[PDB]
Amino acid sequence: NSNICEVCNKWGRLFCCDTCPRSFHEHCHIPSVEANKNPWSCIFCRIKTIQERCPESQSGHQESEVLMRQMLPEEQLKCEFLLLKVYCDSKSCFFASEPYYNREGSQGPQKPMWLNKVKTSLNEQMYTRVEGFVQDMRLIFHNHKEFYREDKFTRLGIQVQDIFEKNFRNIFAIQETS
Ligand SMILES: [Zn+2]
Ligand SMILES: [Zn+2]
Ligand SMILES: [Zn+2]
Repeated sequence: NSNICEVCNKWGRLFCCDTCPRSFHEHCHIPSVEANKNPWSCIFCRIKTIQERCPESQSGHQESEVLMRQMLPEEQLKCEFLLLKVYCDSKSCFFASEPYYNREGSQGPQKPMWLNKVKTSLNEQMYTRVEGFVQDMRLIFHNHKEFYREDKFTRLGIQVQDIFEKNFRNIFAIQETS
């Protein structure tokens, strides 16, 4: 197995996947690395299994149909994985914890949102459809773009949204278009 966390790229107290060489800090993995379970298979492995059991799941889908899906176990897992792929980018640090807003010429968003809040919401089974998770994720970046206006820091929102959207299209097998 790797000697660094797959998500934050640091060493430390690492839990190793039994079916692939990745490793994780306990609370870097999503869901948090399970107490017992021998063998243990990481979320990467669990997602690859879904695909392998239903190869047709990789055919193109319309975003509108994906969003309306209820959060059954496989969709819960897919949203957990997509959230983890965003934490995998170091620029996620800016969006992880609860933000505050005091900038001359701007007013804070009406509905603040952040990664750790989305993480808690998934853990608590608060989303009933894929749409709820996706709307909170996109709200993170939209709030950022609106608040930072012409400051060049707006770009961090565009960058991390791009990581979210590429991973959304991959994980939920969105039909490719120009
Ligand atoms: Zn880590
Ligand atoms: Zn694995
Ligand atoms: Zn099948």
